[PDB]
Amino acid sequence: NSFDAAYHSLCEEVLEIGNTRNDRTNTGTISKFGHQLRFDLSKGFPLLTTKKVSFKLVATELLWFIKGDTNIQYLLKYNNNIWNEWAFENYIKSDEYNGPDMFNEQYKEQMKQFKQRILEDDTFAKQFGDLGNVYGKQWRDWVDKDGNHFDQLKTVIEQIKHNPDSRRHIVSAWNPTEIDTMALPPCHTMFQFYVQDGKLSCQLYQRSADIFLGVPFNIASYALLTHLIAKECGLEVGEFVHTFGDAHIYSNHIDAIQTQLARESFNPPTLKINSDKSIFDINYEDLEIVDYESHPAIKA
Amino acid sequence: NSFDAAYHSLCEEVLEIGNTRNDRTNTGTISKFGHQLRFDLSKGFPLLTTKKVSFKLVATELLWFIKGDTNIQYLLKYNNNIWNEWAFENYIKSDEYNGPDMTDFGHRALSDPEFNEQYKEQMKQFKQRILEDDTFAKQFGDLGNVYGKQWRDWVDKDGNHFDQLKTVIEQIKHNPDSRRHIVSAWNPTEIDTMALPPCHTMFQFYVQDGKLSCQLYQRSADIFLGVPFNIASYALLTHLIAKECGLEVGEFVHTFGDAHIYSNHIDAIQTQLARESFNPPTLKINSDKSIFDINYEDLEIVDYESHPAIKA
Ligand SMILES: O=c1ccn([C@H]2C[C@H](O)[C@@H](COP(=O)(O)O)O2)c(=O)[nH]1
Ligand SMILES: O=c1ccn([C@H]2C[C@H](O)[C@@H](COP(=O)(O)O)O2)c(=O)[nH]1
Repeated sequence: NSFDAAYHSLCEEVLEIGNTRNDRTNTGTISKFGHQLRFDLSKGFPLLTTKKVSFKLVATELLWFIKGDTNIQYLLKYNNNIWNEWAFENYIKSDEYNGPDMFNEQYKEQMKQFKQRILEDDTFAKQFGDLGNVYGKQWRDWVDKDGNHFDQLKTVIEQIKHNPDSRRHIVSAWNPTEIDTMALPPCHTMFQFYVQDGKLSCQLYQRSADIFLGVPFNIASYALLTHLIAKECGLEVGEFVHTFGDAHIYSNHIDAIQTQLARESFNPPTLKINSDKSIFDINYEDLEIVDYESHPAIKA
Repeated sequence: NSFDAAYHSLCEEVLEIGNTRNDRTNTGTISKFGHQLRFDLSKGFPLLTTKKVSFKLVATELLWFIKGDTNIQYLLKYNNNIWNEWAFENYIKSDEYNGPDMTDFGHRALSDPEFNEQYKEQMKQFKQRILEDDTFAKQFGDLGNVYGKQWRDWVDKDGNHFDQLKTVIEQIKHNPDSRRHIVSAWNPTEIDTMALPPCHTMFQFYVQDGKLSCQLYQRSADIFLGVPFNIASYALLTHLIAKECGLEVGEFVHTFGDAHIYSNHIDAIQTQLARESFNPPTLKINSDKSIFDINYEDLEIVDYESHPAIKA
């Protein structure tokens, strides 16, 4: 299938022509700079079949960004943990955390009890569960000097609806004045929407991509985004175009990738949004992945 | 050659599978959305050869951007007229313009060939006076609608300034391997008011093996008029930073959102596509100064042979 094939190409290319380099994580990567993939969303939803990718995690995180929630309770409600450490690293400093300094036994335990309290205590949730360092902010809430809030996402839905032909369907997630502070500054620096023959397309620019762990996930995020915008502007879906800067496979992943590349695909699933509510009122329950079949998951 | 080949393919592809659409200017284009071109800078410097491109215009614009000069007197010394319209318009509104009402000209200059004589006549003096009277230049040479602003001077809520260019040059020096070498021109809080929202929304540097690469995301591209110029800016920009950072050049990677040939350029493209290439030129930079202190004189393009210019 074309989606898997696209990604298999990228994997293959990086293995063949990539350059061996050190990285900030001291893991080492084999890497290529600049690369472009395409995905026809008319051929279904591009959730990889040669390795399980979790629609729940992807859809939950993305709706979490688009709702402009910065509070990890919503994520925990669905058992999405992705952003747990980021918030834990705040909990551990304060006049609340009364456990060991932040062995693998203890942390693992201590993560649990934290998670516990964010769910069960509402007001402890508001307390620590609200990290603010995310995409969800950059999209819906960007500040100018004079304290005005801009909302890139609303604006582009209105400009797509009433001036489709424009070439300024841009959403940036890169604030130059917020980088040096940033926990982990964005990998998805900005994206662009395009409209032709009633079809919407999206190109993303990812400055930095972990091919084994991140791409598959992100591909799914940006495919789902398109679909959402598309539906909200009453359009059909076109392509997602995925542009990379540093596309890298970590050295601890070569085998994991090798195993993957030796697997044959299944047909891709399809996606249903079962509602006519504004996509900012859309809940995870309103999304449906039909006949998703994948080979099981691979491990680091 | 590989550079012309790359540019040709783009045209070639757009012409074939691009889609008829209407645009903001009501000119109509044929457009593809999503494309990526590479240019190996070790092979030479990518001034197109199937059509003459003015290194002078390219380099003087770029040096002007990166130096943070807001004043077009500089541009005019090199016969760079890229920004002469905005400047005439302000002037001819001011009360110390004592020539004929040049009110909303252009449509009106094409229209009326007695006026066009007065128009060309007045532009010639404005231009001459910008060059000859520094006073007059200070007071009428000076804009704000610029890429250099965002590269060099991005201000936050509290009035701290962030100079991206200089920050990445440092970060390249101290942390080549970082995947965070980013310079952005897209300030969403300002997009709704400004004259011409940047087409070059952002770019990224990369270091491998003593070599600096650069990828440009261009959200919009006039394949015919702008791209040949744009290729050479970013190529020059790759050299300049590589030199400030004590590195050699690798590749220019060029990504596009809306790559379009405007409807009235098909004719021009067709002629160009029919021509054959010369070996590309090379770029020497003849100075050991900071790139912010470097002058157009210090640049040298060597062995540029190309077919004649075209226009539309
Ligand atoms: O959505 C994401 C987020 C992160 N990463 C990867 C890219 C890098 O491996 C790492 C971020 O590190 P820097 O590029 O910031 O060093 O995580 C992704 O691939 N996708
Ligand atoms: O460096 C540049 C500057 C402008 N343009 C072209 C692209 C568009 O045709 C037009 C900009 O108009 P919008 O893309 O904003 O509609 O100018 C370029 O190709 N390159």
